[PDB]
Amino acid sequence: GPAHLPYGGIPTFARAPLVQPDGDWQADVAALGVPFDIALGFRPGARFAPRALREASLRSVPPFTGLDGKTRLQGVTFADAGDVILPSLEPQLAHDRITEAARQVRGRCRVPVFLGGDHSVSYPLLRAFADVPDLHVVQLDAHLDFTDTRNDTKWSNSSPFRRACEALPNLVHITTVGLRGLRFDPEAVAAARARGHTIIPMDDVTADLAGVLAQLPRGQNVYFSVDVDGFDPAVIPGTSSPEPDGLTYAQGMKILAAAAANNTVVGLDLVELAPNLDPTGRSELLMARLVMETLCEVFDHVL
Amino acid sequence: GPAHLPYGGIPTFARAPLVQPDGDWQADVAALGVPFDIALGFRPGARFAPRALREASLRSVPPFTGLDGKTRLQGVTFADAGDVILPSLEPQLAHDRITEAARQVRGRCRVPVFLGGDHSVSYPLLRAFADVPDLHVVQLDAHLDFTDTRNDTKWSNSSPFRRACEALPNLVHITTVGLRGLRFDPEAVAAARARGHTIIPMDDVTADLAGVLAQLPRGQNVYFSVDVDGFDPAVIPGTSSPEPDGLTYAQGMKILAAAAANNTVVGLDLVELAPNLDPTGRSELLMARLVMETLCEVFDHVL
Amino acid sequence: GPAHLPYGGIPTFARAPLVQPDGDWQADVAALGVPFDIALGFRPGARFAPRALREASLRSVPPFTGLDGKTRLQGVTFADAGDVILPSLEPQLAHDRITEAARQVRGRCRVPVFLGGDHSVSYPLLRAFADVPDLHVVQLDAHLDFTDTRNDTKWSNSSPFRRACEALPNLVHITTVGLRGLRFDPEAVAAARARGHTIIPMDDVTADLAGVLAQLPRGQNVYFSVDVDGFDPAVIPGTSSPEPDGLTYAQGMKILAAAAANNTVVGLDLVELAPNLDPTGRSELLMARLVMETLCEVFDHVL
Amino acid sequence: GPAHLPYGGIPTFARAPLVQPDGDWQADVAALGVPFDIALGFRPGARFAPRALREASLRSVPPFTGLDGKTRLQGVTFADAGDVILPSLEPQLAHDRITEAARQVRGRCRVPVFLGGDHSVSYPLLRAFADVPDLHVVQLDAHLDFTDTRNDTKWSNSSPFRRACEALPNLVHITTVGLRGLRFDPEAVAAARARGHTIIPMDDVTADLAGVLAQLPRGQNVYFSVDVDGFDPAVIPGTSSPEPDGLTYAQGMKILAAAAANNTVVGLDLVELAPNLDPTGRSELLMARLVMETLCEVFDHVL
Amino acid sequence: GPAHLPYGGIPTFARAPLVQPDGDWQADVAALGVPFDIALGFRPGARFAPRALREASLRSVPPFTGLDGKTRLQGVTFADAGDVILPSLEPQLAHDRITEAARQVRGRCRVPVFLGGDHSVSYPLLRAFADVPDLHVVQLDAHLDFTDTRNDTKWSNSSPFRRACEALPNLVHITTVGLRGLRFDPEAVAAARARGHTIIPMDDVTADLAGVLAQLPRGQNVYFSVDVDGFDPAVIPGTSSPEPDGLTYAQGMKILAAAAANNTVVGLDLVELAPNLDPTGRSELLMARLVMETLCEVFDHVL
Amino acid sequence: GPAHLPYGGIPTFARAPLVQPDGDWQADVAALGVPFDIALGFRPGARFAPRALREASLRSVPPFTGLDGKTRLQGVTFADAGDVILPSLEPQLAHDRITEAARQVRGRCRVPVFLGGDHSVSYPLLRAFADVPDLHVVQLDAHLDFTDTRNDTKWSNSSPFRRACEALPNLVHITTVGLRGLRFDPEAVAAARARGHTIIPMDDVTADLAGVLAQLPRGQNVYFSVDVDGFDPAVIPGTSSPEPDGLTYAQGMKILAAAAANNTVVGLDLVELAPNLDPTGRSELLMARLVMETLCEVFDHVL
Ligand SMILES: [Mn+2]
Ligand SMILES: [Mn+2]
Ligand SMILES: [Mn+2]
Ligand SMILES: [Mn+2]
Ligand SMILES: [Mn+2]
Ligand SMILES: [Mn+2]
Ligand SMILES: [Mn+2]
Ligand SMILES: [Mn+2]
Ligand SMILES: [Mn+2]
Ligand SMILES: [Mn+2]
Ligand SMILES: [Mn+2]
Ligand SMILES: [Mn+2]
Repeated sequence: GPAHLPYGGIPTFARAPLVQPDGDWQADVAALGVPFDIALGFRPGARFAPRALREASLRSVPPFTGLDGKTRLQGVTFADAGDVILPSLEPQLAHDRITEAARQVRGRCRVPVFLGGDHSVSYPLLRAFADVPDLHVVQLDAHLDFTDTRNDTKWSNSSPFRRACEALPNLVHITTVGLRGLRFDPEAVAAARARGHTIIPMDDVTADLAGVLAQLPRGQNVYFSVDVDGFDPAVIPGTSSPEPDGLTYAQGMKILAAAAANNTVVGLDLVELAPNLDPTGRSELLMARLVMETLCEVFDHVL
Repeated sequence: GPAHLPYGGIPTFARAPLVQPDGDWQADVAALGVPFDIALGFRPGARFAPRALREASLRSVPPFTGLDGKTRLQGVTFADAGDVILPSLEPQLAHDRITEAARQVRGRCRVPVFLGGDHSVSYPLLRAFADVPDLHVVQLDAHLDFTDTRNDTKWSNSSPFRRACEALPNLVHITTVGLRGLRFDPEAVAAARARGHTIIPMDDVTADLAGVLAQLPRGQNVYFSVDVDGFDPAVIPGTSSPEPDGLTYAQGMKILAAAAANNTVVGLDLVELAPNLDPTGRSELLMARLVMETLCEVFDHVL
Repeated sequence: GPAHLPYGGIPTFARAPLVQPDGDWQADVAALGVPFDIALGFRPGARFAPRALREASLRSVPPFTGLDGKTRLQGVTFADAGDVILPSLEPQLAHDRITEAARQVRGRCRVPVFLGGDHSVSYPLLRAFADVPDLHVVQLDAHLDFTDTRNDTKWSNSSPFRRACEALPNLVHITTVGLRGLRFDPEAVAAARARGHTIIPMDDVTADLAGVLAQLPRGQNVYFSVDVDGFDPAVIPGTSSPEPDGLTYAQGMKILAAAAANNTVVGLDLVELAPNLDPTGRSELLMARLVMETLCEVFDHVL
Repeated sequence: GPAHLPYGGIPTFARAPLVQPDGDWQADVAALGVPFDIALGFRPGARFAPRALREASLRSVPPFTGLDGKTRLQGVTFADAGDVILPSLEPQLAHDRITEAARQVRGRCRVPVFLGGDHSVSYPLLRAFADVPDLHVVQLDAHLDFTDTRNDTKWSNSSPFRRACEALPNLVHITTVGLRGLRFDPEAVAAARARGHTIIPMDDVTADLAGVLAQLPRGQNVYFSVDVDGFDPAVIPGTSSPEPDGLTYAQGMKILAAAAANNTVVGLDLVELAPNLDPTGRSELLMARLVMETLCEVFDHVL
Repeated sequence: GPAHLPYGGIPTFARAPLVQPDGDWQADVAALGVPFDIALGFRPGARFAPRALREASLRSVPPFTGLDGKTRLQGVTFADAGDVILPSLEPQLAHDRITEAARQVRGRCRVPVFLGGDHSVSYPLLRAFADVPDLHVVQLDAHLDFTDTRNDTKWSNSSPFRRACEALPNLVHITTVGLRGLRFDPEAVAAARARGHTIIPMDDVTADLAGVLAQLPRGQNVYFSVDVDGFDPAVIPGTSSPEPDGLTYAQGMKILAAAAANNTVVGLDLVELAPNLDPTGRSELLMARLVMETLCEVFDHVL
Repeated sequence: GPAHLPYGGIPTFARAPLVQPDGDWQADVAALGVPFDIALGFRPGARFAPRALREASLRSVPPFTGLDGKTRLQGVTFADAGDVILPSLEPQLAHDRITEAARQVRGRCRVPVFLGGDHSVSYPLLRAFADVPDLHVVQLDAHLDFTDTRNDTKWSNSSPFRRACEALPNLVHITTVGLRGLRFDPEAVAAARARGHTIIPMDDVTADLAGVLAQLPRGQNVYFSVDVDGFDPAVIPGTSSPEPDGLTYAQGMKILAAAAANNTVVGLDLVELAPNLDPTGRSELLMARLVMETLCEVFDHVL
């Protein structure tokens, strides 16, 4: 039967069938959107990312046969659980709904994909992984986001991992790659190091990418958290707070690919994408491809 | 329970359930998108209209309780049959697929709603109504679109009604409102008048709206065709070929409301919306509402 | 001496001197910004409105000598009290800071001008007018915004006046002009009416403007709340939720001028402007002028 | 044979042949661009107007057969003399080249069309009409532009007609229609009235259009100067300094149409268009049409 | 004498004199535009590329004297034959129109430059080179475009070279550089390899550029086909289907320079530029320079 | 107490207090804007750079505590002297206005930061340093800008350093880094080499950055002139005339940091930024950070 072109059809992630978080379904991969962006401190727009990512994903429908002739994502079923129904304001309630939906989706698929949304969504998302022993997080980001309080709130996008670690004793380690910028929260940096978290500045990646990959976890349960601002603004300009000299698509993917080949990937979130800030549309196209390519790697090497 | 905000959830028309054109379903209203825009002669973009209209319709989910406290479209069911699976190029094939999908959708609902796409789609769309006795078309448009041949083709968006008439002996009358501009195809104008069509220049709408409403069909089977460029460019700038001094949203709606109150409406199409040409987004927001409001009027006078 | 062009100098409202809300100063008019937009339910951007309005106001620096040769606002002093320092999230805290800043600014000027920010800011702003006997509000808006709860919160931009009335027993009446749209909260409309509020649909403005002006308050203490979406989207497209067929600039100005001529104006807010949604920049340019022209009218008939 | 679509071919005004200002040629209508915008005091962009107007004119290639079957501009020949070769800065030099080019094109056609450029170009342009006895100017503008000095210069866009009158004793009268705004130069207004110029505020057009048309010249030599900001910003947003409540396209055309039919038109300029400020592209499309329609009126009443 | 600034004058490629494809002229270089984009399967806009490239080329008017003092293209004459007059739809007719214009232009210049247009134009363009013995094509592209059928058509932008080869036995080899992405048509890859085509993935360019250059043809008749999406989207975002990690301008230019210095260049096309997808305008500016710089390289080694 | 988010408050550079150039104040660093862009020869917009840079700097408010926990700019005071009041046109008067304001600011701070404005402003800015012995200029630029005459004027942005050298014999040397492009003014290049200026093409930076840094001055009075187009267009697209393959943010900064470490920095200007040409906003965000980071470097090596 004929297939739709990218501009045709209802935009669901990877053109997957639509389902309800608490519905009677099962799939290898399931996507869930979290259109929440009221926690960021600069330019809004990430609330539109889930829809933009779904639309851009229509250019990356699995499976994929590479130039080398190998096919990946063969026999991997997909489902789109829609978006968490968010209230207006009421961050605490939003968090609870996000965690609940994440729990349900996680219990019906092998690898859940969460589409943000500003980075604060990673906190309630991680709460749905409390039963994962020695849970590790591999985070691509220009920022650490391990802050306690910022602008009189505990729920900003600058505090998701700090909030997660205090709510999840099983979250034993975080590896953050791509840090750069003129300013860092000293209390957050100290608190992270105090917990043994691995901080890898973008300088480390540029100097020796092989060494960075060597610093990644091995044989661990890993949750991926990809903040699009970890990538260079020239590559992905569509984000609220860009920082120059970031990861190339290739570098970020190489890192994800490496971790995926040596660990049990329990989930992934893609946050801070701001479609409205990139009229060329390349930001959502490249990031949608990033998610799909990461899944390729995950299923091409899973235990 | 909780309801999605406009920016949340998968965008299906009016948040209706997704169905297959020839699937086992039935509803009062069914939407079908036709993301086809390679027939226009100027600025492309209408291929993205169905999707933009679905997204915009999330701000107009039925039913509607107005300022007067009365509700419209209460109990009226909706379905979104997706988009016609179009080929690349191959206009003839695209036409056949459009007619077939339109037929199947028509037989499963009371009022089908077609989202273009450039105006050329009205031709294959109308072929699905070849069985309607004394079929009348009420067309809102700045242009006549009754041209025989243009730029060496019979399938341009300037010929849909000419192609429709020579193919449908049951299409006995066309009422076109909003015509304006410096250039008009003399052959098309003569041909239209010769077939007994009613041509109402925008000047006449401005001079006396009440008079124009009296020129509309009465007690006939009517198919609505709304070219967004019939509306003033200041109101709806998102379109390929705008013409100054057009219909206000109110005037166009008054015409549709009047016609819907005195005839049996068999279908409606909304064509030529170009989301990419209006960065303010008002064009799609207003046209999604126009479709929903027209439906309110149609179901208010159902016999 | 030489004067800056609109593109030169630091942007302060009406190019007025910068002051602190609780500083030692006095002026006839004082502007205060509230860059808060996390309570709206659709498209963000109003957090940038205060800044855009300041930049745009440089095109409207007082006093003004009209075509007739007369001068308005001669000798009327201005001050820009900057913006309320808002936290991230924490709506209740934001509300408290807004009310405190408003009180301070009110106590140091004759007419305070508040630049939003989504419409939810009108609630904390009004709390600063608790000592105004029989306070009346003249509201220009496409929406009523008198809803109790919406999307599980009491602080959305759809509830500012409901929250205001319950917090301020002195707020005895609201006149809302410009209402239109397919959907209204029946409870909100009925409650407003049951409280004696005056609802004037845009249809009435169109049908008989004189009749509308006749419904405006007389000899009352009036606070002006101008929601830019009250204006037609063709005129002011830069707003989150546009509704077709709205107020022209002239009509809205006639309404404000009429009220300013017969009442004691205690303050004015300009909300819901979304600069990011109008790349032509006409929305902020026209709205900044509206504020300045409104002040011209106010000071022309002050007692 | 086959004709180019609007997006095809080299963009020359009305798709007329290209020629040199001082070349060997003759034509009824000749276009000359003046990409000069360093004299305006706000937002740049008019330097690109000539090009945008040329591109937009491809939508309006003469002749035109209206809905009445009657054809206009039949037999009228067109030519495009390109643009004046302007230096960087050096306004005095730019003016001299503008006048010289204007003189050369004037002597080679019946009706020259000048594409600005900011309004200051009207001055050196008018200097080319020194030999026209009792020259009258019909100016559509939101501003008077009869200022002596502004921001320490005599050459701004606010002084073209002031400069033109003091350099051309044959320029006996000016009728300005569409004036509006909060500020007017009292010295400029007084100076204009002193010379007996006619000032028609936009309110007069709104209150009584017939009274306006009755004030236009009859049987005079007329030069048309159309500042696009005379039109409502909702209709033509692409301009540096928009002012609310202006001329609708139809109103502006009615004025130009009346003057065109009752006088000997010796020239016309279209200034202040800023394509970069209207991403919908409707500003250039509508203004290119205005020029062509004005020409239809001019040659439709030739003696 | 005085010369136009980039925003001045009629935009012709390299500001060259305008000529007709079948006119009496002869130049070393001749540009021909093909504003055709209905064959691509995603985002349209390439029909505007020829015009955008012409305008952008005004920034690179030959000849060019570098920092070293050496001048290039000195004495090399240019001509702009306008654009192929295309019909609406009717791809077959369009193909014929294109081949004919290409034949005419090829016979009047030494090196013809074709401006696309989506990549499907390369096929009818190549048909004009049937008499070139052992024709080789050096293709810069992220995609292979050697597909047989896609979305039910043989004429999409994914099939130009497949169509060219089956119609031109003299087209004995293709070298494609820059390939990348998750998906490749296995049937197309196998068909290209069976014909002995050289496939050079972007990976090899990044791994060893020297080696890639050593793989380029030598002493052959070469036709250059530059798909802008061969370049990294960060550099050239203006294109329908971008793929991350592509050629820098420098790398792509180094490839073209090497091939131009060791072969007899018979022509070149520049396709898939989408000006509407890059509001910064760098895409057209850099791609116009690419054509001019490639020409510098070409004529520096002409025998 | 609480601090403003980036979108909050009046936008002054580094959120520093506003002062008058000749007022009674003193600060370590002082900013002065020069909103002048009528001298460039292509795309306008730089007149808005000073405002965009100030707004963007709110994301880089000092002091800065880095990842290492060390703090820079601690105790270093800032001030914003506003903008030079410029006339319309009248370049010579503007030049004088600029030089005087610059001198006044210089006498009240240690390191002045000048925000352009097209590159021509560097000339009048440098005249303010006529009292500095053996003044050296380190210029980051894609162009040499040492041209005598261009487009019949001596004041274009292509002549600033040429104008400065002939007016300031104390300016004994200029080191330009990042030069690239197809065209260079042989006259300008010769005049520069004659005076012994050091010319470093971008190729040199790419080939051996360490070698470039060894060519920078030591123990000299240095003025930094940073033209944003010296950076790669992919990184900083917001500029009038971009050139492919330029400096990465890191490279440009490495050069600035090296010169600041062993030289007495007397000032710095940031020119040619065009906010209107980069809708993603990254251009102003990155260049504002560049200015701030450069100051960190400067005050880290004060004698
Ligand atoms: Mn983050
Ligand atoms: Mn981040
Ligand atoms: Mn139409
Ligand atoms: Mn139509
Ligand atoms: Mn409101
Ligand atoms: Mn509202
Ligand atoms: Mn004017
Ligand atoms: Mn004007
Ligand atoms: Mn390609
Ligand atoms: Mn290709
Ligand atoms: Mn420069
Ligand atoms: Mn430069």
